[PDB]
Amino acid sequence: VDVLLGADDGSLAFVPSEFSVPAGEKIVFKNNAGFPHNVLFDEDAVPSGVDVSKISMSEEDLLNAKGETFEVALSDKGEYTFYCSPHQGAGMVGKVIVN
Ligand SMILES: [Cu+2]
Repeated sequence: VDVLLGADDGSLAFVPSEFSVPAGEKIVFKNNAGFPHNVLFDEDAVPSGVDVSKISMSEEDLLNAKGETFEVALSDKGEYTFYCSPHQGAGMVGKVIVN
């Protein structure tokens, strides 16, 4: 499934902000507008047994150009919160439900 980083109108949103995916489907975060963005998972809001380090960009690593991607596949079922490091305080956070 593709998730845009930044709305076309410059909003600091993942698009979609919430969605479900079957376990193991590739999620393609696609840099879109209103850079820089990156994608990390919140160690306090993922299913028990998930290691966010394996599924998160390094916080120091930013996507500054349209069409860069960050790709991840989530095998454990449950709710995960992801966020953009530079924009976390501006509400650029999302939820994926893996089913
Ligand atoms: Cu961002």
